[PDB]
Amino acid sequence: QPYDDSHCMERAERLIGEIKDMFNESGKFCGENAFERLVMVDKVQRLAIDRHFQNEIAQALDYVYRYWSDCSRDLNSAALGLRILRLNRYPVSSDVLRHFKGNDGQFLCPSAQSEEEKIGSILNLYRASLIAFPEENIMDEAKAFATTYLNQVLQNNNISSHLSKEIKYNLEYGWHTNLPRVEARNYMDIYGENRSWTEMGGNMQILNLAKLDFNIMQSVHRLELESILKWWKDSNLDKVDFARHRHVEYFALACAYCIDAKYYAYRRDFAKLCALATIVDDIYDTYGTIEEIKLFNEAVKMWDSSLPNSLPENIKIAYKAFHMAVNESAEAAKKTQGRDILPYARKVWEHYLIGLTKEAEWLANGYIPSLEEYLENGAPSSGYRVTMLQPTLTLDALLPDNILLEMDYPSRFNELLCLSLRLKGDTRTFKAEANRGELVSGISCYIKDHPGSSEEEALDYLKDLLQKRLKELDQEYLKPNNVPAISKDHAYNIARSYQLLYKERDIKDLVTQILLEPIPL
Repeated sequence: QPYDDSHCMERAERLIGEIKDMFNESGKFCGENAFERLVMVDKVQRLAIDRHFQNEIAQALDYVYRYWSDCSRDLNSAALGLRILRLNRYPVSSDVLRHFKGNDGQFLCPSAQSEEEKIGSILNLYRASLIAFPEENIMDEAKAFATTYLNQVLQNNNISSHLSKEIKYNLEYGWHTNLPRVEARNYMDIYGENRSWTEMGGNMQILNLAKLDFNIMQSVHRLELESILKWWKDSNLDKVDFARHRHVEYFALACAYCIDAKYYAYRRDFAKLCALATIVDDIYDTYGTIEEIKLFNEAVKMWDSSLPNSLPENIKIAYKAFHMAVNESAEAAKKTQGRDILPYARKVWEHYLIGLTKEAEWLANGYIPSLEEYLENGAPSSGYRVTMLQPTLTLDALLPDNILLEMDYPSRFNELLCLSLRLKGDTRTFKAEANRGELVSGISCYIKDHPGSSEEEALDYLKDLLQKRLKELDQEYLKPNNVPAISKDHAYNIARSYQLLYKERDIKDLVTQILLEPIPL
């Protein structure tokens, strides 16, 4: 070969083998070691190295599932198993937690447990409650109780430094405003600074593989970021007065869950298509008059390679970049998907523009829709779907058209994915431009439906509706069907990356963590 494997990577591949032997020495140990096999899954999953151990993990989780009563003996293993089995699509019930709710809605830990072990149990209780399905009250009560308990634990400063870093990370990021490698980065420090944890047999090999894998794959992403920066110069987008370097942020977002080197097209196309979606949303919402938005829709209906030369320089080259990007994305998708997907692709992009046009009509005509109408059109106008479809199609997973309908529009899955983007955006208290100063908005449509409602009552409703819709989204996402799980996982992690992105808008910190700063070894 012209390039031999780096020494970091050889070390990592060795550790992968030693850790597989750890799974298989766990499975070869007879007797219900169910909790010991679940704890190993936990470690490799929090550290976002689970892709190297998918067989070992499925075996261990099948064991954990088969002896699920033997493994819910106390609050901590009940919660730890509830979260991991549910996220890995096993059909477990949150009922197992009602067994630990006594009077006044406290949750009980084994009394033989030390104060750090009780916080361990309440931490897993907190983390389990975050993946709630609709109409599971115990999740709401578990979250309520564990938030209070963990906050009081911090207000007492009689806590080790690593346990405190774990409580604050878990309370700050939760689940929906979070991604796999963001958790991994935090747990590398949380585990690493725990002497008793790093001394347990095999734990230092897991932490070391985690650090090696973060760094090895970060240098691939960083090599790939160079093609994105080249495209931004070549596409001439760097001349568009109304486009930020958001393309690096989006690339970083994709890298925090789409990790493998083979998936370079997913990360690139997510970065490009999501940057161009923003630029389009700016052409339609602010710049561009009614005339030019019409010619844009026209060019996209016909799929012209360019615009009419008489149009502004800003928009004419925004269009050309868009046209080239959608084409190249569709091409890579043809490579894996085994079929021509540019027809399908283009129709997705028209539905996005249809949605953006409708909102500019509303603004043009002084029209204030109802919330039901606003959220119905606000799904395609959120832009969610155009940033997810084409990149997901470039993944090695085959999605025939009659499978794609279960994941894309018009499925309940895509609708809830779009709604999360839309509602999170419409509940933002700290967007610089502010939403109080726009005619059509989730806030002002709730107030047309409820005359006399303040902007406060409205915002509370939309925040709580976002919570209801995310529980439906989690249930839909984790519901068995014919879609390959890796496709659903990427679509779902696009939605989380927007929740995260809005939370951090500190966004320079995210890109640095994921892309530019390696973790000390």
